[PDB]
Amino acid sequence: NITEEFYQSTCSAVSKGYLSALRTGWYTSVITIELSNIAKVKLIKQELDKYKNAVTELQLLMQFLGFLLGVGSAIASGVAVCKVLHLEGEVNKIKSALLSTNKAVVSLSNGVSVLTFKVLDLKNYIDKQLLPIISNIETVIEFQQKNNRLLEITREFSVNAGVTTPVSTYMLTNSELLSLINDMPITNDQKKLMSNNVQIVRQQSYSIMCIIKEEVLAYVVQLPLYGVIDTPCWKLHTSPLCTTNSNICLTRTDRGWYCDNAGSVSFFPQAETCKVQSNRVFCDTMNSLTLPSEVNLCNVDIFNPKYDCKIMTSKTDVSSSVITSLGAIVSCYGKTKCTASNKNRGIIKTFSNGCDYVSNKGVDTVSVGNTLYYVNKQEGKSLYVKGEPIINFYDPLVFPSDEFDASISQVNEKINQSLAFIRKSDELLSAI
Amino acid sequence: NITEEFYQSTCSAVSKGYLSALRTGWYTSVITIELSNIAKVKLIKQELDKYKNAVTELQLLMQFLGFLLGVGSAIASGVAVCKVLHLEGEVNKIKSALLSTNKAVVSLSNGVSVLTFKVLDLKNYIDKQLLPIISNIETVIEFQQKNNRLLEITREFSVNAGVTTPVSTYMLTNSELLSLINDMPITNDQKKLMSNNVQIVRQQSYSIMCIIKEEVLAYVVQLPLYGVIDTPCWKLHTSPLCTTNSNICLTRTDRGWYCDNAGSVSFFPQAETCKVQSNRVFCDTMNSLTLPSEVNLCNVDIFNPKYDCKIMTSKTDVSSSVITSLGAIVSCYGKTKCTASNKNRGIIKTFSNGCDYVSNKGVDTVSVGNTLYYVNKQEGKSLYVKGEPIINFYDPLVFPSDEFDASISQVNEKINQSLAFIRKSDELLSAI
Amino acid sequence: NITEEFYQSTCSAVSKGYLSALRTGWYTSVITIELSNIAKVKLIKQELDKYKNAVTELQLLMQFLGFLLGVGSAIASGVAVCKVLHLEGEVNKIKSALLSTNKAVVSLSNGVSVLTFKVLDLKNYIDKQLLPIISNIETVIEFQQKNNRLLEITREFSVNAGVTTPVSTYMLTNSELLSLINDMPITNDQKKLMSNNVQIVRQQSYSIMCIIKEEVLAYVVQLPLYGVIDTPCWKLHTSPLCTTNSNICLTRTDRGWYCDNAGSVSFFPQAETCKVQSNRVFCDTMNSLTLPSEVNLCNVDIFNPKYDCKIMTSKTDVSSSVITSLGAIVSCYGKTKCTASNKNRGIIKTFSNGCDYVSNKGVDTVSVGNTLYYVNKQEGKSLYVKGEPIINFYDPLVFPSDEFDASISQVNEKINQSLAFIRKSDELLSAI
Ligand SMILES: CS(=O)(=O)N1CC2(C1)C(=O)N(Cc1nc3cc(Cl)ccc3n1CCCC(F)(F)F)c1ccccc12
Repeated sequence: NITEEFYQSTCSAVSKGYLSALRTGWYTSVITIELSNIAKVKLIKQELDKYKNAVTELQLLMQFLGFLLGVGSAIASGVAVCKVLHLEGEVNKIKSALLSTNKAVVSLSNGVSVLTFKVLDLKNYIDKQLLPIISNIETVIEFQQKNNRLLEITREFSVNAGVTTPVSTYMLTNSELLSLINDMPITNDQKKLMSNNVQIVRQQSYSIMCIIKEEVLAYVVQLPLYGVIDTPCWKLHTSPLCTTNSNICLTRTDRGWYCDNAGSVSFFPQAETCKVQSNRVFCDTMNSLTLPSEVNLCNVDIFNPKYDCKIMTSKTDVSSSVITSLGAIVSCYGKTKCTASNKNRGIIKTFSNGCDYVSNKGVDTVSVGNTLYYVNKQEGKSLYVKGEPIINFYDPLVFPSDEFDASISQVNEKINQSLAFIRKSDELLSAI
Repeated sequence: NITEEFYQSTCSAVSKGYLSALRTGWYTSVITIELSNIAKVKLIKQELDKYKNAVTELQLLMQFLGFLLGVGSAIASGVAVCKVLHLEGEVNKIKSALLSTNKAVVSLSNGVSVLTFKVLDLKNYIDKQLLPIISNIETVIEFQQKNNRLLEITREFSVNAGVTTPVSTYMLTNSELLSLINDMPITNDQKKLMSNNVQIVRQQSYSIMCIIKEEVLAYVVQLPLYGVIDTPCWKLHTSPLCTTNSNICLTRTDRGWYCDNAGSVSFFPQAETCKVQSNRVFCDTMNSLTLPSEVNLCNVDIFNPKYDCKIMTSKTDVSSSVITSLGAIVSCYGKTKCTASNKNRGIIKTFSNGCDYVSNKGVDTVSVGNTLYYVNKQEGKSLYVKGEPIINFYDPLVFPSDEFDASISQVNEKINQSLAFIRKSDELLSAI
Repeated sequence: NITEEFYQSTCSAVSKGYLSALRTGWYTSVITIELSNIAKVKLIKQELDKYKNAVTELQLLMQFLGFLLGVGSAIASGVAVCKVLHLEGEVNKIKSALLSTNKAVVSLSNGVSVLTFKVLDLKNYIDKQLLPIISNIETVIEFQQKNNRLLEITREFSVNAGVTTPVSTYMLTNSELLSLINDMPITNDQKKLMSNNVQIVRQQSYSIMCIIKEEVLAYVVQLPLYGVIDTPCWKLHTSPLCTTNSNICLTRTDRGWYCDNAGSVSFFPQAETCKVQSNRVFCDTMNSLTLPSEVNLCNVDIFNPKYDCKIMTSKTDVSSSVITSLGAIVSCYGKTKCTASNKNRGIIKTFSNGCDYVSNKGVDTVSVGNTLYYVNKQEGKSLYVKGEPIINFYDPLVFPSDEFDASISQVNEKINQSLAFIRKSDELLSAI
């Protein structure tokens, strides 16, 4: 059940009812391809040239508040595992564990247990079916089918400098991926979540070309660990709130995704980086701040004493809309034409200057100036929370503008400083 | 005829002579693939496994001033149509309309008329040519050709979580796209514009994986509607204007594309998002503000009383160049070596400190510091508009710096406030 | 030998020991494909339809401190060469030079010498092997192999509007690319660098669809020229430094890559755009400022008199980490849990409020709040440079905040201005 509340007082809206699936860690697996080290004859010859060129190719290869975020190194974990694979005997240990089976767990020298997977055995095909020789066109066609995956994996690594994301189905098919997922050291809830959202897993994964040695091509596939699942998440949408006379504006800068997480709240300022499937919200904690849960008080009382709500101030009263989960915030200023239109695309509401809102219940589109917006048609209940625009409480003569990284308290203190000087001068001039 | 004017007074240039093609709306079409629900034998078997895996795969899938812009939901319209397709009988209505023909218009339950297109009939091939059985290698090769498009469409949807852009030729071939365009509910000028710029259409379109049901795979292709065409557009290029003594700077922040539109001007602050083909400018109104046409006065008189021109101020006098449509603005400060070189790449001009400009008439490259820039070699006429740099009119002792979201009037008022305090203190101290 | 120093006084770290490979220019080559202008029969027929559709398809196609950077036109050089190819006889001059050989140097009319390369001769295959006619399935399979490259090149150009980057192996194979590199007008050190980093070359190159005329399809491949190689580079990492009481913060804004270059320093503020292979740093001077070499003094003495070090100020004391080349800077404020954990992922250090640092020697991960970071496991020597946090030297009562584009001197002058007013008022009030 998605619900939404629009706060007329602060030109913002919160969409609730979502459930988290946060990427909190990384699981590293090792994917191997076993290789053979070596008219119809002419066709099979150039197909073998493609095989040989691909192998040497990989060998040559082997040789508003976003600014507050930290800086990670997203493939540090997989690169660390890849460095381990270059150590003496480490590849032979994997090649021995996969002689009899195609999937096995190996303990690496650095104290990390990895799943290994042999997804293609070109050694078996070339040595036992091709090295004897053609007579049959079926054999050249068959070789083209077995070789094609290696050729495409090589093409992908070649234009991506050895590191791909999302992980393609050439890197890992869906059968292989679902198989990997079922044996990961993770909870049953995690396996079910990953299996039902395999395309999101692919988008959050990396494939890291690693080593080609002892007739084994190995790459690391770095898959997300979802260590936070099924906690409540909510999306905060914000738009500029201006006077409508010489006008002053403020905007809540804390727009983004929020998810309850381990007694705090994970805040993702770039909402567009999260992926939303139905009511499940996939975000990456690398893109988050960890905030006190009192940050949510900014939605019910922006002047609350427990948390200093973030805002920016300006005098740039331009018109726009923010399309929410269940409706549309409209910031309409100056001479702009701002309307909402219904299922027959007849205008049913004309917005006055100010910040206002409509739900997707009877509205299909909103137009602000020359920009038409389609609203999301997701089912849910929207509530309009009436309130006097807080911009009305500010004296424009002492209003601090061009504040980007500001807050309620910061702005109040500047106002207090400005008023103190005026009161001091009026009394110092009257005494003189 | 492209022309350009450089304004020495404000370190900016306007390139004119372009014609608009603005994406203002969305047209939703439904693309269907009819499916069969079920040595040479071994080759045909695994090709059928690919077909079957692809089908279940899709079923698993089905289960400076940019900060002033609003926030849209770009696939709201297509997703809305896709939700309609999941309603009872809605797929059977499309499957019946396409039994006899491959393209037909269907009226959807939500009151929207859509073009539907059957681009591949795998049902017909598998049921009537493959289900009887091999003898012929031509039949296994033929099946590989018919199956390949489904396999590639599936691969594309798999790494893009069911939503692709640009729309590939696997999603829609050029014949199919040109066919679709010719029957859209659009003017003949729109059809001609789309047909002659099919690669831009592809880049502005979305493919949305929708439903697989009743032996029909359906995706929505969301194509741009160009509701503004052939109006004048112009590109504004801006660069920092600093004193050249302790130095102060300002930069016009309103750089971007401007197009006349419906009595106002659509302003696109991120010029790099628009696509330019010859003199035709493809921008998306989702990425625009709607401004009074008096915004253009900032190019002829930045102090004009009708529109408050936007600027940022600073003390960071670093050197750079802005390559324009027909030349190069050069902001050369401090000790930087700044030059322009001719067709033989001999230096023909050395820039002095300040903001200056050369046209592409005799210049192939400009170098600022260690950065070499190639200038665009588009034919056109450039005009150098002489004028005293406006930064010379500001007293640095009362110049407000670190103003990002500022304007001519805002800066003037801060200057006035600063001067008022100085005049008051000088008179209050003299009386004491 | 990579080394790193952490400056406790300024919450920053410098990673040293890297060597430059800067893209400073562009080399333009012309790549041509010679074309034929014209059950097994049914298979060969539709393969010829693909060939014909691809040809007409291309003919239709032919018809913190980043804000301080300038604006280039990255394909101006290649587009300039392409315009030359449309001039009368210019294509015939290339077609004659490639009749006997597949690679030749041609002097263009604009005074530029280009390497030309015939990578595929479909004219020879269609006219001499296909036009006589099928009997043999080998001939239809052979045609599918020769045609496939043209079909894929066309697909790539179609979804990229005629301009691709990185340059794929369909555009230029690795043999072709390595061949091109060996004959470029460049030093032997450049050839070796390009040949050993072909995947980086591909990522910095453009393919520009140019002309299809006189049975010749031609595209320009624009390859990087690395005119600065083997000079020292260093990476500056910075994180917010706040008091830990009402708190004030500053952050060094000059984070990014720095490379010695021609007596100055090339500064790349968006470090993520550079590519790092082992200790070689590939950056693009289009993404750089050219700075005095005294900018490096900010790392040893941020108050130095020779260069005015850049900082931003604020009151937003939120916690985060910056993962460096050899360790991790941790900015831990408020109630945040901040820890570092060892090879067995046991916590071995808990950070106090403030800015601190660990090396990758005994640490595998750092956690700040709900965000776990893996550190890079690159071998190297880290040095912790102790020093009193410079934020401790500022009186918070006169500290200017919300300064984004600021510097040490700018902040000092604002402080001086604020203190002057307070001292003047205290003396003017005491006299009254
Ligand atoms: C052209 S741009 O798109 O490159 N852009 C960078 C740009 C313009 C911007 O937005 N500001 C507004 C701003 N003032 C700030 C004050 C603090 Cl204390 C903190 C953050 C702040 N910001 C947001 C910047 C954050 C980042 F750029 F990193 F995203 C800003 C101010 C002065 C100079 C240039 C700019």
